[PDB]
Amino acid sequence: VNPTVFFDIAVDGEPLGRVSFELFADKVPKTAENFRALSTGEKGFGYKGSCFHRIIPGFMCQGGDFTRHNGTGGKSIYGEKFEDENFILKHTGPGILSMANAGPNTNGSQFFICTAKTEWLDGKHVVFGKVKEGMNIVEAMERFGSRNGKTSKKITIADCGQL
Repeated sequence: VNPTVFFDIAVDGEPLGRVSFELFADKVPKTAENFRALSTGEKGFGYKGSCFHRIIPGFMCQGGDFTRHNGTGGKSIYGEKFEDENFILKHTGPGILSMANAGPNTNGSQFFICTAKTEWLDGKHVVFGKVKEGMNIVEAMERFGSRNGKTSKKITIADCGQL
């Protein structure tokens, strides 16, 4: 009964594969709903066509800036920002989905998928989902990243929605 959403990933326009996510609406319903709605586009804006602007192998993939495509933008379905809902869930290993932010209570649309255990983020970033299928596609995404985060090819969300 937790929702599952998918991203279809492309590399320089060429399909790579699909990664689906379980969203923990039972624990962080407000945060889960923001990501779900941005994935379906039902409010008139969202993730479809946006890029992953920062990929650091052995750490994480960051995306969700659909307004400036570079980490400075994005917005939530609740307004420009919203609060840290809770910190019940921890960054326990690869596949964790967690909100990017710029201080307390500044969640927007940007998120990251962890590709490592990142315990130092506990209590500072809201964990709200996990990769359910296609972790191999995330691992293939990593290979286009670099130490400073710049990607060698353009990694986009070609399609997305709810399963």
